[PDB]
Amino acid sequence: MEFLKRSFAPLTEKQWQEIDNRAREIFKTQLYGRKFVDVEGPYGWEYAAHPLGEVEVLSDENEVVKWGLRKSLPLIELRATFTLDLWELDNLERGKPNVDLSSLEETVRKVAEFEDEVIFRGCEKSGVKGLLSFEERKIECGSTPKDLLEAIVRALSIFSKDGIEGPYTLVINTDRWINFLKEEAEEEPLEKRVEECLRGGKIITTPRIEDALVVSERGGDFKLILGQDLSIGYEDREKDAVRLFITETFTFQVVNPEALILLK
Amino acid sequence: MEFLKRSFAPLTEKQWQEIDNRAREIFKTQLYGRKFVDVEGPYGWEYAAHPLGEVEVLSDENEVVKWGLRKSLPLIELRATFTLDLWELDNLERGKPNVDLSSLEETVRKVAEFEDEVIFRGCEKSGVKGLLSFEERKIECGSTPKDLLEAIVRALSIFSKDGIEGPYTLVINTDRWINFLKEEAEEEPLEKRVEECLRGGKIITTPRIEDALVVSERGGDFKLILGQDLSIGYEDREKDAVRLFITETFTFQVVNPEALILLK
Amino acid sequence: MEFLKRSFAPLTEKQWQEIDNRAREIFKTQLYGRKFVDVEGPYGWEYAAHPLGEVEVLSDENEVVKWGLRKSLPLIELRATFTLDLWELDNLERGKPNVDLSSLEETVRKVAEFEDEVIFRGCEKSGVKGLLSFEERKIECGSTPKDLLEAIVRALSIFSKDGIEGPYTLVINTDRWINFLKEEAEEEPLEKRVEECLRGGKIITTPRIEDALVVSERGGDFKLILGQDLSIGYEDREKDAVRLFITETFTFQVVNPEALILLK
Ligand SMILES: Cc1cc2nc3c(=O)[nH]c(=O)nc-3n(C[C@H](O)[C@H](O)[C@H](O)CO)c2cc1C
Ligand SMILES: Cc1cc2nc3c(=O)[nH]c(=O)nc-3n(C[C@H](O)[C@H](O)[C@H](O)CO)c2cc1C
Ligand SMILES: Cc1cc2nc3c(=O)[nH]c(=O)nc-3n(C[C@H](O)[C@H](O)[C@H](O)CO)c2cc1C
Repeated sequence: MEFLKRSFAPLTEKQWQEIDNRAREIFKTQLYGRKFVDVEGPYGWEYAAHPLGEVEVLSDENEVVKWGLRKSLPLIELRATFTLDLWELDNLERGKPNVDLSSLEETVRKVAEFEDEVIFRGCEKSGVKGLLSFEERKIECGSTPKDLLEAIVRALSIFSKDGIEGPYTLVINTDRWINFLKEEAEEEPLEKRVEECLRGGKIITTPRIEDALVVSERGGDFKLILGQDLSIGYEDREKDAVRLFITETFTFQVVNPEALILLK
Repeated sequence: MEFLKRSFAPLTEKQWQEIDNRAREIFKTQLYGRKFVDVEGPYGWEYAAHPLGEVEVLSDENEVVKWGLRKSLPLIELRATFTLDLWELDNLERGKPNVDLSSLEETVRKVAEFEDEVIFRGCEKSGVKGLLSFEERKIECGSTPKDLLEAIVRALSIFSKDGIEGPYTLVINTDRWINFLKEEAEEEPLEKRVEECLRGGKIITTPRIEDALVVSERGGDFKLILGQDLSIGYEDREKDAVRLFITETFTFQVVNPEALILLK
Repeated sequence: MEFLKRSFAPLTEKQWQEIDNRAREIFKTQLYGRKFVDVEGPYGWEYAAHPLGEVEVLSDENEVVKWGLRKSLPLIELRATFTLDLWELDNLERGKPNVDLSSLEETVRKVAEFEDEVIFRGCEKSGVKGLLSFEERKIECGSTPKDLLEAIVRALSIFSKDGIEGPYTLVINTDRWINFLKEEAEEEPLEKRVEECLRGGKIITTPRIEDALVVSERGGDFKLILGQDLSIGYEDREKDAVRLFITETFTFQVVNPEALILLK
């Protein structure tokens, strides 16, 4: 990846390695949608559009020759910059085991939020439709713990009326999960009963949404298309510090809307 | 270890062996912090200081040549003495299976308390900071059994917002644990639910502290540095008895303060 | 030595080589104490302290457990900077045999003076004691040439009363040596008689001190401890020039005060 001008910065190999590790650790836990969507492999730094498979007609009816144009989806590219101090970084050679890296962490969290927003709610300038837009698959629920089990039992019938099958997963909000744990008039652990009502599924808690949803996980319904993964490069020097950046290129699509149900 | 003048005392091999075994047994159960800290290997009887990796400037701004001094941590050495009676020790050769060794046991307990005090609360003359000093990672709790589960669930989110992961452990006071067992309005064993709320963690009870704390156990955050381990040597003879001693050399350090949380 | 960022400066190999040679030449003649002290080998860029071998007690007398701290000496680190012009340096490629390098020479002389000052007179903030501090080994002398021979003959007896032996060396001030040469009422070369009064010793003249001293040279009494030797590195660029620096890390110690005598 020579377009990242890494050999022109005044650092050493050990000073690059720790910067890589610290960012990898946080990304792994803070990316949420990659826990249950599919990923299509990288194409390269030159890929530009993804085809849809249709034609739009632009001529009259009395013509002898008729014509139209093909359709596609364009990709999104992003960039974000930060700065670091040099004397502090140079204590690693004298033997300090812990150095200060707060700006990197704040920038990483901002990028993760931006990425999750598009998957959950979509983008209008690009023509992307998000998971919460499909408003004809919503069913009601209740407050007491048994209403959750009743709702799950009712949802599996709607799943089975079509041909949909496979492992099932629940995605829920953390405050509501805490309230469900707090309010237990019946004496039985909630997690065991919930995991048994699904045929051995699993539960994911997150602060991104407000209510709950249920999805199927056989494979092939939600896809994320990548051109280049997340990377770090070099920009310039500011007489006491250095300036660096983060970048990426992607798009998203939903194929079969039959594998998703919304609660409340 | 020739600096321990063991060959000049009037004893036999069997009389040395039982003295070693009795002390090993008690140390194993009474040292508490070694259950969850890391240990860096021995360096020797001549090691004196551990480096930190910084410079302190001591000159003016208009100088042509500028200079400073490096920084480090000094080690601690201790010694404690006791006495034993000779006719009583000589019945082992006639065939007695149980002899009287109470002074050794009392001294061992005193040494163990001194060692744990520095880890939990620090030393000021040497420049050591202890686990209870970090006062910006404390959260509130309650009296009823369900408040404990709520607090644990809230703590794991703070852990996951950073990159911290791994097995988790709870350290609690024994009287409070007994009260929690006694007050069970809900009908379910507390230990199973507590061990399941953590993803398969464990619980440690101790009389050293007053409240509870939660720690991560991936490895590399709390370290104890040793020069020489615990040993026994010979001093002199007092016309009816013998005099012996115990000694050691050590220091302690905390690297990443992100893996620790304090309750109440 | 990657902590010296030499690969990021805009120079060539020939332009580095001559800069190295010119500094080596001057250091060799201008470092004076290395002519008669001992040198302990390099340890590295991370070494921080040198042990002394003692304990200081900090507890009371009625305690059951007693403790103290170990002792050591900290190292000294220095840094000094200068600047050079680029068009002038570029004539070496066209074929000029002599280029202008005056700033480097002035800086080198300043560093040499700073180094010799600590050996001859010590430093108070660090706890170093210098050769002229030991004030109980001083004997009187005279002005005429024969008084020097009388003083040397008297000094060798004090040396032999202890067990000290080996080659002997004289260190003297240059103006006083010139006056001794000028005032020769007796007709015999002074150097031959002086070198014969010692059992084949040698003479060193220097502008650092005021009076003379006599030392033994069997080996093992005065030691200089080094972490990193003298080196050159790169800092930045100033739109017409480049900026560079010099650095080092050391300490000094006197072991046996019986091998030294002071005159007048
Ligand atoms: C003893 C000393 C050591 C220094 N070490 C470094 C260093 O490792 N990295 C750095 O960027 N600046 C360092 N500086 C600051 C840098 O040299 C400063 O900008 C001027 O060059 C000091 O004259 C150091 C300054 C001093 C006095
Ligand atoms: C029968 C007898 C056996 C003894 N055995 C021992 C012994 O094994 N070890 C010991 O320290 N003293 C022993 N003593 C005490 C010791 O001998 C005492 O100080 C005097 O030497 C007794 O005259 C013994 C005394 C007696 C009378
Ligand atoms: C004929 C000529 C040769 C030059 N050669 C050099 C050179 O070798 N190194 C340098 O630093 N500047 C050199 N300069 C100066 C440098 O080019 C100047 O800053 C401007 O670029 C001149 O337009 C040269 C200028 C001239 C006119």
